Amino acid sequence: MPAPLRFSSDKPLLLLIDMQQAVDDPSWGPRNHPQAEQACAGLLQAWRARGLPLIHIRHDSVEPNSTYRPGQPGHAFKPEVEPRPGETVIAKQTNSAFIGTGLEALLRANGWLELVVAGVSTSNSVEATVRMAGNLGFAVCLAEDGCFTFDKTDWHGRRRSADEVHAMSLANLDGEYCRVCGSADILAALGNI
Amino acid sequence: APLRFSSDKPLLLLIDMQQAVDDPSWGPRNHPQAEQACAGLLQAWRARGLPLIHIRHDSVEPNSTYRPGQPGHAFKPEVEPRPGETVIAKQTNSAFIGTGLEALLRANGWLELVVAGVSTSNSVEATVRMAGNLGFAVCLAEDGCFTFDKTDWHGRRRSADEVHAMSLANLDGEYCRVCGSADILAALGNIAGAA
Repeated sequence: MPAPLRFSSDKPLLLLIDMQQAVDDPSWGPRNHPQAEQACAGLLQAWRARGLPLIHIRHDSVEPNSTYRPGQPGHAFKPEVEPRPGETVIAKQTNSAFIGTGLEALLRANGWLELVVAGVSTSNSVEATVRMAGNLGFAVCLAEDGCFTFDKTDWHGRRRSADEVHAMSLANLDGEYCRVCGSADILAALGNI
Repeated sequence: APLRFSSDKPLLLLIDMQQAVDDPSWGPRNHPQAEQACAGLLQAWRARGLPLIHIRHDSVEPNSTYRPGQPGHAFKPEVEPRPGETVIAKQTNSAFIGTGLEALLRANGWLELVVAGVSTSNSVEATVRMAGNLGFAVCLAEDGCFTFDKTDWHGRRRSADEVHAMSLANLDGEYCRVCGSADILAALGNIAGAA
C-alpha cells in the first residue's frame, strides 16, 4: 500500500483561496461540500496554533457592479476563515493567485515550496491557481473537502451538479498538478513534522 | 455577434499535436476530425502569412510517449512544421512556463491568439487559462481540439466528449471565446475590409 501522507518540509504553507461572502449568493446555484468552511477553519486553526506559514488569497474587482468591489459586503472574508491582524493577505484581480500578485516570488524568497490549498471555487480560481502552482514546481496538496464549487451547464447543454463539476476538476488535477487529499490526512501529517 | 478579430495579426498557437497522442494507452478520444480542422487553420495561416507558433511537448521521463528521440515525439504529419516556422518546446502543461512565450508575444504585439491542439482538458486548458489571465484575447478552436475519456473523482466514467464539454464550459467567457474553425476562417476574410 502507499505510505501515509508526509510533508517533505517542516514549513508547509496553507493557502486559502477566495473564501469571501460573495460566494454565498443562492443565485450562484447549488454548491457541494456544505462543511467546507468547517474543514478550512480546522486547517486554519491548526496552522495558527503551530505557527506555520499561511496566506489568505482574496479576490478584488474594479468593476462598478461587482460584489467584489471595495466596500461591498460580498468582498469581506467569511467569518469562519477571517484573517487575524498581522496575517498575510494577498489580493488578486484574475483567477490565478499568481498573476499580478508577486505570490511566486514571496514563496520562493522564503523557501515555501510546499503548499496546502483550499477554497472556492474548485473548478475556477482554485483550479487556475493549482494548475499554475504545480507547473511552476510547487509541491501542492489540495484539501478537497475544504473546497467547493457550483452546478454548471456543460458546453453540450447538460446540467452538471456541483459534485460532478468538483469531481471532474479533481480528476484533471490529481497526479498531473497536485496530490488531492483530505483535511484529516493533512492534519495527521502535521503531527509527523 | 459573429466572430470578428480585433487585430489584423491573430496568432495561431497549435499545442502538442504529436504522434504520442495516438498511443492507445491514452484511452479513447473524441473529435476524430480535429487533425483536419487544425490542418485547415494551419494552411490558411500559412497562405495569409499570419503569425503562427507550434508548441511541442518534451519529456525526460523514460516511459513517456513524448520522450524525445522516438516516434511519438514527432509532430503529426497533418500539422508538421515547415522551415523557418517558430517551434517552442515545453516540459510542463502550460506553454508559458519555462518558455519565452509571453515575452515573445508581447514584444511583437501578438495579443490575440487562436488556439487548438491536444488535450482539451490538460495542456490546452492549462495554456488557455494562463493566456486569458495574462490578458491575451483567446479564441479556442474547439473542433481542432480533442481529449480522452477519464474517470471523475467519484468513480463516474466520463467520455472524452463529456470531458471536452466540461472544459469548454469552464473556459468560455472566463478565459477565452470558444468557437469553431469555420467561424475563425470566415473572420480572417473580414480583416482586410476592417482596416
